[PDB]
Amino acid sequence: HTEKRGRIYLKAEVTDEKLHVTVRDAKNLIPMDPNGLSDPYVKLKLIPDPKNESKQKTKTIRSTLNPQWNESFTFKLKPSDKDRRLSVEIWDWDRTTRNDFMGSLSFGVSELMKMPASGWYKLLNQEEGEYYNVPIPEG
Ligand SMILES: [Ca+2]
Ligand SMILES: [Ca+2]
Repeated sequence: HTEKRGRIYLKAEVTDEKLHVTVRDAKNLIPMDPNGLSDPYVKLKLIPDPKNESKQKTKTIRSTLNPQWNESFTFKLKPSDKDRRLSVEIWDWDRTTRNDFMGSLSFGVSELMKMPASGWYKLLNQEEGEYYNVPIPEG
């Protein structure tokens, strides 16, 4: 169900004291719906975020194993924000059965404040997607 064959294109770069994040698209996804395709929406949050007001989501794609979102946001928080973790979840919206989770990713904010994390990324599991950072070349 969680297949680490899919790759998600995430970019987080700090410019003018604003964290300009970008979610371009993903490729090599697995069939998650009865349609034989996937229809995921990306949620970008700065954890811990229990009230999920930092968590911003994009809209779902029709039906494609290569969903393209092309969203970009700008969220900076007071200096304590560097201690947070930028966790991005990939959930498929299903009214038929259940939301299909294939994977997620996370970036260290202290890392992003010193260097912009921009490129492809591998699908991490739920435990990993809140902690680890593993950027993938894919090019
Ligand atoms: Ca599904
Ligand atoms: Ca779906």
